[PDB]
Amino acid sequence: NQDEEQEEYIHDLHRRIQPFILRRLKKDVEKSLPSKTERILRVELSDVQTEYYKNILTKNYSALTAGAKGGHFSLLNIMN
DNA sequence: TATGCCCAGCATCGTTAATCGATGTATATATCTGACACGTGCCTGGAGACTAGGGAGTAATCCCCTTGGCGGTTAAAACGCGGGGGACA
Repeated sequence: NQDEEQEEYIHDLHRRIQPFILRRLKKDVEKSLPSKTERILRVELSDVQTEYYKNILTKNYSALTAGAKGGHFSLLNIMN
């Protein structure tokens, strides 16, 4: 928490938490097992996509088509 | 003397014209009532003007409450089948 008490803080947290804790990496049985890997994907927007990336953040053509439902999903659509 | 013949005589029918009166239609006049606008008079309940103060506006922060997402059971909704008893004539 505190910037300069943090050492004081983990002096209390590291010494106490460990017992009832176990931290151990794979570095085991993974030597046989074939390798792990992950790739990201940058996909840019489409045609009908912007329409509903742009119009949805307002109630322009989101209210023209399915306007009755617009109301409940309006926040649903925003950040979730 | 009785019976056909001459000379009036009012009522029968119809038609013309003047007259009192009823009906229909204007036409300018004298009431009837029902006013709505104005001036008469007066009251003050509003308008007009100024003040003083505290409500309410707004802005800045907080933190609680409302919405959300998710997944497990476990009751509830859903369905149908069947036949009885209430609706309806």
